[PDB]
Amino acid sequence: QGLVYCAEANPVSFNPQVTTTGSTIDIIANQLYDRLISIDPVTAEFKSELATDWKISKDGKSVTFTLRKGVKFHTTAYFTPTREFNADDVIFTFSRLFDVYNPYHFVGDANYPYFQSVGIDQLIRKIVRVSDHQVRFELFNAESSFLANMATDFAVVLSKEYAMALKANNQENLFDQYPVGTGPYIYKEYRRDHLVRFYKNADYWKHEVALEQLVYDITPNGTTRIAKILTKECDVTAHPSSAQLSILAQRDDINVERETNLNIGYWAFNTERPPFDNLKVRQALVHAIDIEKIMQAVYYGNGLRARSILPPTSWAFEPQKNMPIFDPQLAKKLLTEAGYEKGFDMSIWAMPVSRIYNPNARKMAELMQSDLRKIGVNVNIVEYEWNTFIQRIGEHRHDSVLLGWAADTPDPDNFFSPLLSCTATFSGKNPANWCNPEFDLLLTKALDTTDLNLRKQYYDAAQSMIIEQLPLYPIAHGMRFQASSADVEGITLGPFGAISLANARKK
Repeated sequence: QGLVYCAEANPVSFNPQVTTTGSTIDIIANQLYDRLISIDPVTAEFKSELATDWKISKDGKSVTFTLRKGVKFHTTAYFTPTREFNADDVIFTFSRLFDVYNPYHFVGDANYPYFQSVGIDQLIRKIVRVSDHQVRFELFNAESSFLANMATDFAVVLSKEYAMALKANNQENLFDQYPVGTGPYIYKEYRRDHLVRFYKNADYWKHEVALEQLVYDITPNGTTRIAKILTKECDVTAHPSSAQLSILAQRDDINVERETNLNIGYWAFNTERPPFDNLKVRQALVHAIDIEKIMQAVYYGNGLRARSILPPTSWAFEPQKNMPIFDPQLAKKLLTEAGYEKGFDMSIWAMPVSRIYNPNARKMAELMQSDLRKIGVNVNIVEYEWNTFIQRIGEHRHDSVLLGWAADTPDPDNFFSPLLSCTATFSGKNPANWCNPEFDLLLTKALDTTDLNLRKQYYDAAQSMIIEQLPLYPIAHGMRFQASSADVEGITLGPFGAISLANARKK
């Protein structure tokens, strides 16, 4: 039998390297590929995947991975391996990111957003081929977040043989669209905006794959995904719409999982755009927002009010004594003295699809529209297709935007470096358009040591600065929901990272 997964958006690629969008990763990462290592969701220990062992040198500048033997790349319609996975694949996959000499470095858009955001460039010097199944990464500096970053869904292992084959034909452009991985499922078919079809990898190293067929039904409209699970057109529904959770909860033949998760939903300001470059203005706007009405109207009481950018389950979490309080008269008192008495107009960009950190950006933007009108700020709401939306936010076309982050790892740097750093900004991934080298220095020092007490000192200072400067305003942390037919089991959500159907089965 097969499984049909109702997906909230079209995948932007079949290579996880080129995106930080969860919608795409949820489709491709755990299904077609494996990483070197992963992070246990419960102990947070690193777990062997395609790497069997890993070692960090005394100085933190050399990391040796021992690699699994006997791992086969996919046989697909367009590729058949002549050898198994080895060190050459690791060196190719990862040198593609930092080595301008890698023939694939500039393929596609030449963007590797997660990696550029956390500064691969100033990190990886080379990867030595110590043997057929062992490599050693040489870093320019120690970074205590390094393995965490190597365990993200973006850090999958690719096929060098496939890549070198396509190159021979000058068909490099095909590499990222027609994927070859080592994962539990293999690429079969893709109808743009309509569907993706995968089939079971009979030669999968890790386990005997249960499902024969996996189809993703690309259905951006939230209520339609609900409708499709009800009619059993879909077996699993991504990001179920809050308004319909109660409907699903009553159905005997449907399960809805509800898990805690490291995420943040925020209101980001384009800090390079007047009047939003003015801290007093940013402060004025935040005080106008009825956060407690959002906690109910939007989050349906399922969310946790934000006390810092970090969710309270982050080990570095520290509640900020200076979080703004909802006070509309104070907001007015601040705009004038900014000194926007007649106030001004602004846009709030709102996500078109439900995310863990924000199940209804539209509803949230409408609530804020009402709130701000009252101090005299005239909000217009902007919304586009999810992937288009991300792109135009990366081009900083907005005044402000409702966005957030679903953590890829339980390493706190993951809430900072990929979001608010200068490198993040230069990669078009910082919704606040905020380059603050002073802030970044805190991040670097936190990465200069593995001592957790020291890291948290810097992370403490970082959380405080974000509240002081308000490049963005932490709003809430959501619960991670997923609906599925009671016929399904083995599906993994987790407190971080992308969805996995690696162990899914029916009946």
